[PDB]
Amino acid sequence: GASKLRAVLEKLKLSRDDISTAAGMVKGVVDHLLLRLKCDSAFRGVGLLNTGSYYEHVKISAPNEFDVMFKLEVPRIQLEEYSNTRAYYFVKFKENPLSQFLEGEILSASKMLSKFRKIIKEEINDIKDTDVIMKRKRGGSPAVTLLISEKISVDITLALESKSSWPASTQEGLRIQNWLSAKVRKQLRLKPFYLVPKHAKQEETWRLSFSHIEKEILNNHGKSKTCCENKEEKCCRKDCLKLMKYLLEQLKERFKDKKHLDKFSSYHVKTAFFHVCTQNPQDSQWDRKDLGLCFDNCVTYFLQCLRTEKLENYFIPEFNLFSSNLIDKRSKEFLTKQIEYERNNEFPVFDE
Ligand SMILES: [Zn+2]
Repeated sequence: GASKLRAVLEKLKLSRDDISTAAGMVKGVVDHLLLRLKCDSAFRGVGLLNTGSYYEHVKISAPNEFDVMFKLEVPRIQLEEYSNTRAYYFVKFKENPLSQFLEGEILSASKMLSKFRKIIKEEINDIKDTDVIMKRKRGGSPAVTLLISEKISVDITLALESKSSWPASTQEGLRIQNWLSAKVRKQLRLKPFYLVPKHAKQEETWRLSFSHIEKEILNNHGKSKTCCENKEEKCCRKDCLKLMKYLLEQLKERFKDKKHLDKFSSYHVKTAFFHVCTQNPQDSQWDRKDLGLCFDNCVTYFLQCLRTEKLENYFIPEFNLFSSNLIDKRSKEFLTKQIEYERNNEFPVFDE
């Protein structure tokens, strides 16, 4: 019930101070690293892009794991879609500071990746108890991992910043008109977009990223401009997204040996949550006193995506995150059985 869920949220608060304290450490090493690249290197126009769970105020676990994005302003970019993927692109340019990594017209992800990796190893040795370590490449993003005081892992993604208007594959995405309004949609789509190096599954492809927009929505999320700015307009949208993330995290924990749920990530949960916000656009559909109902809305929609094997990227609707090419049918059916069981029994995974 809604009291069991409120107890989970209270338990998650006990971890607030360790996450924020660790975020202070990350920021200290990141600003130091950033000012070496910024001063003099092949990545001079670099800048910090403050995105990810922590900056969205929905990081509720893993105080030793942070994702950080560096952005790189580039001269005007021309894109070329990789086959019919809708999310993966080759980068071209319409005498620029990236000429080093070009191969003909195409900007080489793996070459730029490789210099970035080396340039940071070189500047890291000069930084107090911080090292570079290699996790699974995952297509090139995260591009490099830092280990701060040999305790905190910081995954750092290099992202190109394009101030051009969004690619065609986003035209029907970001369907926030009935929720956040058409005015907000136009305003958000005048913002830049980002490209992160990412194998599409041998190629030099990049994938669109809209983390800065996901942060904007999450921190300005009501139909009312004053949603969550006073006690009469405290909604439970964020509490539901935190509970969805914690649900998945706790389920993955119960399979740490075989790791059957390894392919599922909080990005999947976050994408499904944005679709529910679109489907339930009124702030009264997220009254704090209806927490148990809104959480059920989030869980059944997430079950529906697993059963239909369809979870469309919130910005690129033809990019299906749950297609069998990415997540096999068997993993989705296994996660469906667990979540179904938990939903029908008032979430015994949350019992103390
Ligand atoms: Zn709110």
